[PDB]
Amino acid sequence: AAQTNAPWGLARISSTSPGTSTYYYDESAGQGSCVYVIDTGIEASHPEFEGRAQMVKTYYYSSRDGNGHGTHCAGTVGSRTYGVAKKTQLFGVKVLDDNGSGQYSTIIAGMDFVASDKNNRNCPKGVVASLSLGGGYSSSVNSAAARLQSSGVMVAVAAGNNNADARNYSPASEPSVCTVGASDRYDRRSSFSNYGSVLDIFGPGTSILSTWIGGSTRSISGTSMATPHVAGLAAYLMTLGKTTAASACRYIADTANKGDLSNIPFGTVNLLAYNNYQA
Ligand SMILES: [Ca+2]
Repeated sequence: AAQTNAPWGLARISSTSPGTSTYYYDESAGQGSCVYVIDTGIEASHPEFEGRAQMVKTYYYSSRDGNGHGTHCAGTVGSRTYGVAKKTQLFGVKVLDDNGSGQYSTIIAGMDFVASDKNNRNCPKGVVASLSLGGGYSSSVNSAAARLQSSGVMVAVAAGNNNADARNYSPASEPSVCTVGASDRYDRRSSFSNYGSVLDIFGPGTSILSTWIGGSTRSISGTSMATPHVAGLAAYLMTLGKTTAASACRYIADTANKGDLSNIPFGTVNLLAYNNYQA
């Protein structure tokens, strides 16, 4: 299935080269998979979600996304126009307030929530969680991400936007989850993207068009934007069978475009998420 004039990041994920604008993907499109977006929430009413999104948890006075960030990330995972996995089910977990902030204790509670909550959902092809958030190193935050992964969820987390080694950030520094750096449309490491040994993969992160609150759309940049490309990719590959929650990060690394990114520091993987779809 070809989507013409797709956002550059979608086109990139199904291409052996930069500079194209059509996204190619198997029509199964993540059907039967689920992706949790642990963030500021998701505007489920957005026409782009087609009824496939819903809020399942909040730690605040509302489950509404009053920020937009969570809605944008969810759109990159699974919206009809802006999403990687256009038929996945999206579950919003609001651990961040409308200012985009959240206490680590609330974020941890949200991760443990997902590990249990998946047992209340129908996800026969598998379960993914996208965590476009982070802060300074915390063993407790890392451990929560590790538990979520251990429980049978493909956990994708943002490397961070500090142009620094991600070893000093959490959950980025957790070895057992999939830590995602950001690239731009010219295959350069995004200027803000963290790097380091803890990174597992890069995805499109600069100038990413997706859904926004109030039924709108906008382009923003961050490792927050790269992460949902990888989460959506995992969901897509899981419905194809190709991989499982426990092996998806390795599989994505195995099958990535290799050595094609510029300004990757010595010691950081040079791997760009790729669906290996042959139309
Ligand atoms: Ca790792």
